[PDB]
Amino acid sequence: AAKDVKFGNDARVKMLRGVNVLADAVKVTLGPKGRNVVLDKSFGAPTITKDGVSVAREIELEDKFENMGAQMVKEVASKANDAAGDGTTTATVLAQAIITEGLKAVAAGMNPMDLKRGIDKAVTAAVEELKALSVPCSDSKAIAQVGTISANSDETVGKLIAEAMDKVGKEGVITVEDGTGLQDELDVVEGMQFDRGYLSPYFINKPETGAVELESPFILLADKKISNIREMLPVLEAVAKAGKPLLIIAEDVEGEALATLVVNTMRGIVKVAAVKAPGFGDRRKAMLQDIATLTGGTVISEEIGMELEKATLEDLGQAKRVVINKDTTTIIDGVGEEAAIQGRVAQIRQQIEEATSDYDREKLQERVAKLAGGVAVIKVGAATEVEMKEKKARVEDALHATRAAVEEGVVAGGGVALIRVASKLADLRGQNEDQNVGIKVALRAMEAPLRQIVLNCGEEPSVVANTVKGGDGNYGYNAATEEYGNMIDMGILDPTKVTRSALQYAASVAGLMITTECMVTDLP
Amino acid sequence: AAKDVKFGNDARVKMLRGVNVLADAVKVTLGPKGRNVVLDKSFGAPTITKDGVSVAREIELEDKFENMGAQMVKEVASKANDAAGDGTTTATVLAQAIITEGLKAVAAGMNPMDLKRGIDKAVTAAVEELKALSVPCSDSKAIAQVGTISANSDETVGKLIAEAMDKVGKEGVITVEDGTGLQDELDVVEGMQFDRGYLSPYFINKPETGAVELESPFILLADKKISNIREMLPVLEAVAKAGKPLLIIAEDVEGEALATLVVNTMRGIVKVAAVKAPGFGDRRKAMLQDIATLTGGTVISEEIGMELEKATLEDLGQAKRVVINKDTTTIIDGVGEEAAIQGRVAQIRQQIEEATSDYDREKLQERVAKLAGGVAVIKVGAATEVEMKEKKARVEDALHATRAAVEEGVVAGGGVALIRVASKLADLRGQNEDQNVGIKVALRAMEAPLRQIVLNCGEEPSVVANTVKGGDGNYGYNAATEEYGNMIDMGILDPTKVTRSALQYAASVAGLMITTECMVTDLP
Amino acid sequence: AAKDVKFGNDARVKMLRGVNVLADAVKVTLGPKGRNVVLDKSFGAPTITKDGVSVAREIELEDKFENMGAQMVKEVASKANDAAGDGTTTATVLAQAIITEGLKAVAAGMNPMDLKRGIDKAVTAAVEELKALSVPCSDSKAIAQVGTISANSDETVGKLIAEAMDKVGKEGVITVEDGTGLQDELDVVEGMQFDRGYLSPYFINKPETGAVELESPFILLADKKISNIREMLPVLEAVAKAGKPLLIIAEDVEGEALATLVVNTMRGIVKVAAVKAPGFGDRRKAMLQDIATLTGGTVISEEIGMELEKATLEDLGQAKRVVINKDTTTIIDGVGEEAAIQGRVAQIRQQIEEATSDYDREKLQERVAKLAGGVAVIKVGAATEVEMKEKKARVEDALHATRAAVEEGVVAGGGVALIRVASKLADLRGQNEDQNVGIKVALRAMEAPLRQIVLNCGEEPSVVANTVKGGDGNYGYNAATEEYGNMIDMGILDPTKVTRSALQYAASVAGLMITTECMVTDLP
Ligand SMILES: Nc1ncnc2c1ncn2[C@@H]1O[C@H](COP(=O)(O)OP(=O)(O)O)[C@@H](O)[C@H]1O
Ligand SMILES: Nc1ncnc2c1ncn2[C@@H]1O[C@H](COP(=O)(O)OP(=O)(O)O)[C@@H](O)[C@H]1O
Ligand SMILES: Nc1ncnc2c1ncn2[C@@H]1O[C@H](COP(=O)(O)OP(=O)(O)O)[C@@H](O)[C@H]1O
Ligand code: BEF
Ligand code: BEF
Ligand code: BEF
Ligand SMILES: [K+]
Ligand SMILES: [K+]
Ligand SMILES: [K+]
Ligand SMILES: [Mg+2]
Ligand SMILES: [Mg+2]
Ligand SMILES: [Mg+2]
Repeated sequence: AAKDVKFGNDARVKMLRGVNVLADAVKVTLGPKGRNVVLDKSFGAPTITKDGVSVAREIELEDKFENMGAQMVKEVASKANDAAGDGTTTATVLAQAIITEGLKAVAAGMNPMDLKRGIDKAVTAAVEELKALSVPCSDSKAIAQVGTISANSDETVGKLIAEAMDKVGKEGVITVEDGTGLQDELDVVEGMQFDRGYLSPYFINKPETGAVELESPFILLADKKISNIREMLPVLEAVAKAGKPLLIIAEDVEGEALATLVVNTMRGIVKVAAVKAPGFGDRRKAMLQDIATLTGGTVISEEIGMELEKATLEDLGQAKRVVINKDTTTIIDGVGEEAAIQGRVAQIRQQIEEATSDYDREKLQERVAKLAGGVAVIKVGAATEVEMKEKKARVEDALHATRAAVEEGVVAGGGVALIRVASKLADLRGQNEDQNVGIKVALRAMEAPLRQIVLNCGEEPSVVANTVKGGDGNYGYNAATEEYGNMIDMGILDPTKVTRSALQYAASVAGLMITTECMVTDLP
Repeated sequence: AAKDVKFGNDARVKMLRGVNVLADAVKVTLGPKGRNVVLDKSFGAPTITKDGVSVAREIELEDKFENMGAQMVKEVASKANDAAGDGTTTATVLAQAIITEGLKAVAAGMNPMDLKRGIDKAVTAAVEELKALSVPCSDSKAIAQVGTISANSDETVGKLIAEAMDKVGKEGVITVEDGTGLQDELDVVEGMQFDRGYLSPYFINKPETGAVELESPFILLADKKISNIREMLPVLEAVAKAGKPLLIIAEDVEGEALATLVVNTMRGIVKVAAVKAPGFGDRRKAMLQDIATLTGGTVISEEIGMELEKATLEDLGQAKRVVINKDTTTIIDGVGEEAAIQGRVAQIRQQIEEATSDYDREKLQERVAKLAGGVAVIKVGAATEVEMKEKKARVEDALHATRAAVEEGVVAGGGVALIRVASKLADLRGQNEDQNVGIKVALRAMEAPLRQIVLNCGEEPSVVANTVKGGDGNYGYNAATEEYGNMIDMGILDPTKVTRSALQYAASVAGLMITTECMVTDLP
Repeated sequence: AAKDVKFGNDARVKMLRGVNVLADAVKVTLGPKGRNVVLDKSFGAPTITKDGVSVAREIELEDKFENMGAQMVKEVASKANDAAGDGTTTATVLAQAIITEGLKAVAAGMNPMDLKRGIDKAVTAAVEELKALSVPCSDSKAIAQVGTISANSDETVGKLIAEAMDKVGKEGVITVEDGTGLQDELDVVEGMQFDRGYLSPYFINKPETGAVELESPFILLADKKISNIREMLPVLEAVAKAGKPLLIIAEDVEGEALATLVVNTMRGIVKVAAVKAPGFGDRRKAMLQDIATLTGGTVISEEIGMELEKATLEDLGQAKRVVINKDTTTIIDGVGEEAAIQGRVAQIRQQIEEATSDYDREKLQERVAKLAGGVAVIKVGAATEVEMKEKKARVEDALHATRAAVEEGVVAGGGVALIRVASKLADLRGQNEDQNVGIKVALRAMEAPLRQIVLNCGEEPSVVANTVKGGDGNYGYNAATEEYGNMIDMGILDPTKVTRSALQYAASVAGLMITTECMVTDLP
């Protein structure tokens, strides 16, 4: 199709206009005194959000060159959300500041590539300084502070997240889902549990709770389909001689076998419960092997070279309790040696180290948690649906921030750490004068987040910026209280990883955006 | 698609305009002197309604920012209708008042988040005060008063609902359906009845009434499809030896078996009637087990491990009377031990405590009522169809309000209880001045429902408001007679749950709406 | 459909306008101080590129005659990219210069065909001069310099490419793919490796690394689907007698055979691994024969006249080590006589000499590299996706330029070699005055690339051009440092093939475009 071509300063002006539109929409949500943005939805009611990436993903402009600018700058927030899960608004603010200063430098006659090289050098030095400035975050009080700050200063969210992270451990998994009441609740499950219930309600022996309960059972792990009871007679006779319950986990069990088992259950010969194997395909085999290692049994598969009729008691696993209901089966205190379990989790860790997509990493981490740690679920409580969505977003942000802080440490919040780094980088020089101008551009842009935080509070950004720059260490400005003090003492903590990622992504996109000379897009 | 972005006060003004349009449409229907709204229908005649949620669901605006405001405020009425079934107009009025006062406070330079926090604190305190202010509603006179008030002061509706609730009991179910005459009628069914008639008109032994009547029969409950008569010969012979009728409840019965049964019926060997089992799938099995527990019999199923030919007299249930017609089968005075029925209803209650959707809860409640309570149907009478729909809506509103009042108690009506609570909360303070302003905003908005009720009557809302505030206790204004007096003595009662829910939902939505700074929507 | 027809000067003016639009878009990216062009994408974010052909392929104009001019001049860049992979911007600049000067000559009253003949003669003489002016490029320092220059002066890219070329050899293959980190990495694989993993995870004997490792195995190469183990019994017995592992490469292996093999593996009877044969169709057979020649075995096929049951130890290949994992199989140090390997690579070389499409040529090259050389992969590191794409394009350009420089030598860069050639051709004369004017047009156009390079730097092209023309040899202008000196000493090298190809293609298109008199296109 026919194209429209713009050259030089006209193209740069249109690009800056689009960048400014997107950044102005995003930046009103930054800090403890930021506000919400209402986003229209074609299907349903509008959503009200304080998240930078959610606002950024909805912005599209009528003018095509301004739209090109906005689409270019949207990638900063997208990448920050993908990487750290937090700090998208800060990244957008940094990108806009760099783009504006660099365009000013280009309009005065500077070489764009040298400016880009200077910006890259300054950002590398800043990343080194941030790494040197970090402190470990291991105590639960610091984790609670990080979660509170990341959830727009909500103490309950931070306390709940700290409790969940303490209970579940280091190898566990925490997820957030919608609740039903008005208060947040935490449900932590220890051991192995999968979303499979009994295949027949007649297996229930405790009708008061509507659940199947078995004490010290046998576990028959079959990686096959059981349809004819003839394959099951020998082991059934053996367990009847033993006199303890049996739990059969199979891919599926047919009607004749169900009828035989429910007949044998209530008649008193044997106590039997049957459920379906979790997962589909190779992952189902992996979960079956995990259960076998946990309970100390062996999976009966055709592909390995054994048949069901030849099974013995040694092949069956064992546990201490089994609780089954309509939806979930939990194995409690399965007898297994720590050597095999540790080997299995080490294998799954090595598998995690060689996987690409995040979904597969999440599934493997869930498996590791089921083997070694625990699983926690946080149910968010709210009166309405818009409130529920907003609070769920805040809780997820706090969860991501706590993970990042635990893995990489914390720095002073409120934009203070970036200012300290920029002050520490005041002697850095490049190869020529344009590279020095680029370094100065990056150092100036490093003060934008604090200025925006103060501007959102209704104060004067230049005065607060000068007062903070006059200090040293963790001295900073509390925007919620409007007071100066030690950032660490008042609990305004930022994870180091979030700050570093925001800086790197913003610089990477803005450096390329500065070097533009021509624009090609479709005609209106 | 391309987006339109508005910032700050322009966005807030447009949102307030949309909110005002929706609230102005809704509020004309509030109180004893509210009026009706005609809603156009694409398929058919227009509907005339006084319901707040019905009006709110139909409002959509041409301007997109005002439409976002209206769509946001619609959720209050939707949530109130879902929760209590009544009090949607009051919730909409409260939400509009909070939004207006909060936008005024924001325009003067207050921090929206602190205003929202103050509003939340005031609403929590108000909920506590309302709980402390409630009184029990157990007598039938108070229930009749509540039903009369909720049906727009219709004494016949309240009296009918009180009679139905007294006859049916605590565990029963009352439904409202269209009638045929000009008068409302109440039909109560005691015992077990399901919507299945006889499978052959030749079973009729009393052609005067066109129905099958059996005195002290046997009940054969088979969870299977009967096609060949050979399965049924032994029990038929045994019943013929016994000499009293038999009722066969099965999934279905084939033509050969029907022919054999109708041949044996009039020839005098045995008295037999056959009907289909109610329900489809698991619920059919649940109802079969319920009938088995009620009549003291056993269900003949293959999946449990028994066959029909091996049935004896023990497996057959017993009753005192069975009446069957074209459409319904009723079992009167089934012979069962109270322990089994109480256990079964306890199991179904525990199942109700673990259900999510309202349909499943309603079905379980109907089953519990069939086991223990009764079932009532109210047929509404009206000359035309618009009148029919209007009166049916009013009766449903009264039914929901009586349920809420029975479960949680009643307070003074006419907006008096909210005024008393706001007076009790006059000393509440927050953390800073913006939170105090938010508390004051909530307390001021708590007087809106009475002001709107009086304004609809054509009186002066400020004078009545001051006079009511000068009183104490249940002193209030009777808008129907234009007099002052004790609200409780005059029968103007509001359920506590409706008032509390309206307050909570209105606050939850309005607090978020106050904190908006930017709006993003599609271009016109 | 109806046509629009233009004659003479109007048509030539419109065509020149379209040429100028495309060339102005392209030329802003030329040289060390060129800038980037943002190209809009219908599906996704815009791409930022410094490549001439990428910009040229996106240009289409609303006016149909100008569009005809642009479409005509786009073929120069397309052909240069197809031929050398580099030098598209230089070719576009040369074509525009020739077109402009030739149109000026035509407008003064000269015969276009004689001008075209003079241009052709000058270009032939220039190609001869460039061939005489080239010097060999064999040392790694010169290759690194060429790669650095072609990657827009990135020393790391040039060093990495030189290392890869040294490690892999002359007959190897180097590819560029997306990385995951922020730094470029090089992975070189020696021997034969194909993208096939094991057919069963139970073959694994080293669970620590999750891989199958076999020391001094036998290799069974069969172009057949194995389903029944009965065909495989004799060779399995024989290798069990031998006592060394066996690797089975087949088209596919059925489930019964997998079960038998996995049962025999862990039981200590024999050590067996099985994978699928790489490729589909004739190429699969070629790869099987290549593996057979490498390992010294024979392929079992029905089409040659042998059966699997009759196989012996002589038919089985041998190797030193075999490593198999989820995705790749690697045969390390297969025992084979160099005579057969050399014959096979000579056969594939002769096949390469008689193939048309680039896909077949590159596949044959990969096969030759697997037989004799190595395979290297360069993973590009970048923070974002736009940066990733830009850097990947630069690395690919450097790779193509290094290949061209190795095969045909290098000349002075910066547009100096063309100027020297034009100076050497100052005595060339044609048959008549129009041909002399055409020769002068070509000689004048040969100075355009340096002028554009200097203009992009913000300097004065005429002054630099005169200063360079006043010199001799490799004297030139360094546009990065704004200094004069020896082109070769400061490492500004251009491959001879790229320069010659750009000149030839630009002349070929521009000569035809000069001779236009009438234009026929569709009505608007
Ligand atoms: N009380 C406070 N005083 C000063 N700065 C704060 C305070 N609370 C939070 N901040 C700062 O505000 C920022 C919060 O940004 P936020 O709105 O979450 O956007 P994002 O995290 O996506 O950049 C953090 O960098 C934090 O350092
Ligand atoms: N006679 C009366 N005098 C004063 N207030 C009344 C009288 N009758 C009803 N009301 C009040 O009017 C309100 C009923 O409003 P209604 O139109 O049913 O809307 P909603 O959907 O909010 O229930 C109740 O809060 C009740 O207290
Ligand atoms: N430092 C330098 N000084 C002068 N000329 C240079 C320098 N670096 C590169 N060049 C010249 O710039 C040209 C590179 O142009 P480029 O943008 O790659 O377009 P093309 O597609 O024609 O290769 C080469 O011909 C090279 O001779
Ligand atoms: F808006 Be940021 F991601 F907290
Ligand atoms: F109009 Be409300 F629901 F009584
Ligand atoms: F733009 Be050229 F192909 F380096
Ligand atoms: K934000
Ligand atoms: K109403
Ligand atoms: K270029
Ligand atoms: Mg955040
Ligand atoms: Mg009502
Ligand atoms: Mg190049």
